This record gives sequence, C-alpha cells and structure tokens, in this order.
Amino acid sequence: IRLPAHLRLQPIYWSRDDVAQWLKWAENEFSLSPIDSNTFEMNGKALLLLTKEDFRYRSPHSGDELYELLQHILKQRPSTSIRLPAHLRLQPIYWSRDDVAQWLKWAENEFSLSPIDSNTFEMNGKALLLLTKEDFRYRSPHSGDVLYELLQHILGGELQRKIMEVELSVHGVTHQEAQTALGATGGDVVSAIRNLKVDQLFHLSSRSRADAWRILEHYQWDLSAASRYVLARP
Repeated sequence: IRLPAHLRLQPIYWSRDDVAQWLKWAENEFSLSPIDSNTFEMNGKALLLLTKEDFRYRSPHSGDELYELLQHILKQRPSTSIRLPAHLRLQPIYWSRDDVAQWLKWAENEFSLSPIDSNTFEMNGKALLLLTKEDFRYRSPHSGDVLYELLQHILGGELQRKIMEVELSVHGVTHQEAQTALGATGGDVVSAIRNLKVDQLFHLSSRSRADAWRILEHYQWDLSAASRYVLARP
C-alpha cells in the first residue's frame, strides 16, 4: 500500500480535497469503476464515521474495496474526538429545535459537508433519537449517514464521560471496575462513587460498613479525611 506524498497524513487529518484525491488514486490503483468525486463530499474525520454499509450505498461497485482499503491504511499506523461546542454540550435528549439546527451548522463546517438546510430536522433532540439511519439518509442524501453516526458518537461519549468520573474519583479503581460499578447503580455516577469510597474506607476500618457510610457522609466524602479518622481509631 504505497500512498502518494500528499495522502500520507493520517486519514483523520484529510481534508475534503484529500478525500477526493484518495478516491482518484484508488480507482487507478485497483482498476475500479469510476466514481463521482462528490460521492464522499466530506473530510477525513467524517469518512472514518461511515460504516461499511454506508460505503456500499455511496458506491455500489467499489464501496467494499474502498472501505477495506481505508482499513488497511488505518492498520499501518495509529484518538479522534468530537470537539463539541459549549452550546452543544447538553445531551441530545435535552436538545431543543434550535439546538438541533446549531448542531447541523456546526457539523457542516466540522466535517466539510454539503450545505444542510435547517428544515431537514424540524424537531427537538427527543424526536431525533427515534429517527432511524434510513430516515437520516432520506432527509439528507449527502450527509445523513454522517449525521446519524455523529449522533451515535455523541451519545456514546456521555457514558464514557461517566465512567471516567467514576474511576478518577478514587485511586486504585481500574477502568473496568468503574464501568462495572456504574452499571450496578444504573448509571448513577454519584452513587457509584459513593459505593467505591465506602468499600475502601470499610477495608481500612474494623467497624461496620454502615459505620463507614456515616463517617464519609459526615466528612462530606473526603476519603482522605475519613481515612485519617479511621486510621487513628484503635
């Protein structure tokens, strides 16, 4: 897989124009049927969000190859994140109709997409979570699949945000144990953290777990403070 000097940056940093150069490079390298340059009117960040089914739909003849070729480029050398603006930090479950519209305007420049008419999703965030991927495709044939997968990553980073708040709340907890503790509380970060702090303080005291629950509640969840009292008690 010998890519040209201008396509040797990681695909995540490809511009819209880079994507088009990569398509013309691929069709001549593998004798693929010619594809239209506008079939992937997006930058590298959006390209990496597409599924393999999205590639098949956009290109019925060379989509499969294109996707696998993209994966062979990703295996060559290695974290893309969604830099959400401050007004789009509320979870989509609480998005308004105007929040969805700003989300579309932000997405268009962030992924170098074709213009998305504001009227494409005349709805609040609560209705957006019920739309299927095919509804996204219908409403925006140029970018609907990107927009759907973008929404899924926003919904997934909230859970990972919660896992990190748990593990980094007390030392000694692995990333898996935090996710395990978070699922036991049904997603309650505050309860998962409280359970971890009670367990660590219970391990250091010869007293009951309920006694460890009240000491922490008094010390306002300062495990170090509550550990100092327990350690001094005989």
